[PDB]
Amino acid sequence: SGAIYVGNYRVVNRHLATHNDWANLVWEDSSRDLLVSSTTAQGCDTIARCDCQTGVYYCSSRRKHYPVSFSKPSLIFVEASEYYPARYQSHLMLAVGHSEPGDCGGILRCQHGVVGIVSTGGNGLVGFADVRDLLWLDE
Ligand SMILES: NC(=O)[C@H]1CCCN(C(=O)[C@@H]2CCNc3[nH]ncc32)C1
Ligand SMILES: [Zn+2]
Repeated sequence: SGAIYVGNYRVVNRHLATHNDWANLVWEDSSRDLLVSSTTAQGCDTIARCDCQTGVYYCSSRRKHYPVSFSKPSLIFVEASEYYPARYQSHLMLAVGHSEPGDCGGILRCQHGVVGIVSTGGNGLVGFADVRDLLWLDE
């Protein structure tokens, strides 16, 4: 679990969105595994606006942060799960690292701010849904 709170928005993995998230829906994209809902309380996370390929992510299944090198956002094949059929997930970045189901939502950060959130795992890889292209999150 985990979310990004920036301005009047809450960013979460679409497969983990709640009833309240869907009742206050702003934007969702099944191909990216992202959903943004509106909030009443103001958020203070900073979104990175960059092309960094190194950062640190929080891994809840180890209660640790790990430094990683990660790929640029791209369409990557993701195995079928109970939430989606087998498909290409877009705007996904992979790194070598630990990620098990409950790790989704863990933030990936570089020196400039929030880069994205954990969205996939398995086979010793961790995939992060990028949020750096969502320029409207700040306006
Ligand atoms: N974005 C998606 O389609 C994800 C939907 C939930 C299931 N997915 C996974 O990869 C999980 C997530 C955490 N890591 C992990 N390690 N082994 C399996 C898994 C795919
Ligand atoms: Zn950066």
